[PDB]
Amino acid sequence: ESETLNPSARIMTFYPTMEEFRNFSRYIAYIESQGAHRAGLAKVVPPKEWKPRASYDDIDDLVIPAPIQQLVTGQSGLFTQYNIQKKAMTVREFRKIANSDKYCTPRYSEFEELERKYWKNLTFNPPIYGADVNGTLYEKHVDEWNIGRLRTILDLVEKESGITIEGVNTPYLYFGMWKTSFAWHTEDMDLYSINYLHFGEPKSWYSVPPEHGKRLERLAKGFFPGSAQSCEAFLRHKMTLISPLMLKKYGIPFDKVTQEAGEFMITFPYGYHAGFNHGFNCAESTNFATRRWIEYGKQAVLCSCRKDMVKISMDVFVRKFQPERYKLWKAGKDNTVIDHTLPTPEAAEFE
Ligand SMILES: COCC(=O)Nc1ccc(O)c(-c2cc(C(=O)O)ccn2)c1
Ligand SMILES: [Mn+2]
Ligand SMILES: [Zn+2]
Repeated sequence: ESETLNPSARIMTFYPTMEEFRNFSRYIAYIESQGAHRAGLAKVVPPKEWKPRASYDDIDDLVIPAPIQQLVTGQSGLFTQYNIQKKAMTVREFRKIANSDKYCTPRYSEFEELERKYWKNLTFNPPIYGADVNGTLYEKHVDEWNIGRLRTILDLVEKESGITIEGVNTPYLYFGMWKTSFAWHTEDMDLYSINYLHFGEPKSWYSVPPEHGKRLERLAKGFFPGSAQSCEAFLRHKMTLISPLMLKKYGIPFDKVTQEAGEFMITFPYGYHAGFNHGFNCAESTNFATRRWIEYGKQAVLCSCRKDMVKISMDVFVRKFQPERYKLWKAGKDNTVIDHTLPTPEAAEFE
């Protein structure tokens, strides 16, 4: 059944009606019944009727406490990105820098032109990414796809333990400018993520199907043996950029998609993604889960070289949703193998 859904594992795009759109978990379950998860990435375009905020003309005073200057080093489609923390600044200050002649978007015809220019000039004139800003731009009453309160089973973390993990069970805002990037990664604990582009120039994405994720890891370990020996999951450092031409060259399947203002991106468990911003923009994002994620969570290989890293206790999820397996899991004998093609069980509604 599942094997025959989206057998190309291409990035799918969905256009829900407002009735479909009102229930978040249900629609995620729906797109999985359509095999969307196999791509590792899906676009969801909300009804034109819908808006999370009436106006963004009131945010110029919003502070970006830790802007990041992105210094990229490398050649031949392989790069390492170093973060240089800069002093706090306001959205208006950032926009000014972003739109200045030094940092603004280059002129171009088709997207393929801008893409070529990104991968040619990535290491020159390091931009500033106003990333990881704690907050939401959703109005308090918006009940559909509210990144602040999505109500998935990831809520069980805070519920059981009181722990908040910034950007994971709370929202992050990202203010981008041209040539700012996010390196190849999956989410913390191999969770889902949701990304909403509030406004501005587009954000382009690359994705590797979860069922081919290990091949990407193998390639990465080969190009960075030093990093691979120092850490069991060095891609979680989110410093590694790899061009689509390199991926092609080594037979890693991947897809590309460009996200525009007003559009959602969903990433799926163990879906590697990377990309860049076209120009000044603003994205909001957080992580979430489904019953399917639990096994990914149990098997996630985490960064072994930093103490700062995100780790969620799987115990409560296994007790509540896999009680028959808890003793086996705790005794280290749970050898369940993940089928990346299966949809989450909540999808059984749509079969
Ligand atoms: C050192 O690098 C920090 C980083 O990339 N953090 C991070 C951690 C998890 C993520 O899901 C994203 C992220 C960022 C973007 C984006 O910048 O828009 C798109 C998709 N994912 C970014
Ligand atoms: Mn991500
Ligand atoms: Zn590490």
